[PDB]
Amino acid sequence: EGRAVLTSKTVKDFMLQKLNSLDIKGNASKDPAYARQTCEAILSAVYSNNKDQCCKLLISKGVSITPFLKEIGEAAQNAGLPGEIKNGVFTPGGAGANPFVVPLIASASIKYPHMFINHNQQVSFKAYAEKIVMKEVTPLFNKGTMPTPQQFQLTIENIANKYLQNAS
Repeated sequence: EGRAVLTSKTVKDFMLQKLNSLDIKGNASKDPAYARQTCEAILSAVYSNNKDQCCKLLISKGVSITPFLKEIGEAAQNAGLPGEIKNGVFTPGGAGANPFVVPLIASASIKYPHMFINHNQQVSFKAYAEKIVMKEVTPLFNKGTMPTPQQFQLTIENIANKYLQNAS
């Protein structure tokens, strides 16, 4: 939106405008690498968010997310983003912190010092930021055989949620 208050989703709003004006697909249209590197890394973001979200509470139980990472690596293998594997475990190739949210959040970290001041706010900012791109990134998952962010996130979350509970 546009206003001298931008409250109720401020960055989220500017992040939303960026999200739309970032034209994740538009870049995928001009950049056949962008379309492919940010098509697997988006779901690799959920993959990592899964290892971030699941491991977050898991580091509290003293569990082992590696076996869970093995599961998101499945989705990360079946989704089309492979490239790493170890003791009976696999890791997705382009697995980072969301190539769409990185600069999206980088701009908002540069733009919104106030909202990004807290060490956990810019980290949480990218969490709902990888959720909006799913409205812009989903179309890159239309060409080929890629899973949707929500279909893949749930299947991933399903392993985060599986390791999430575990007696607790």
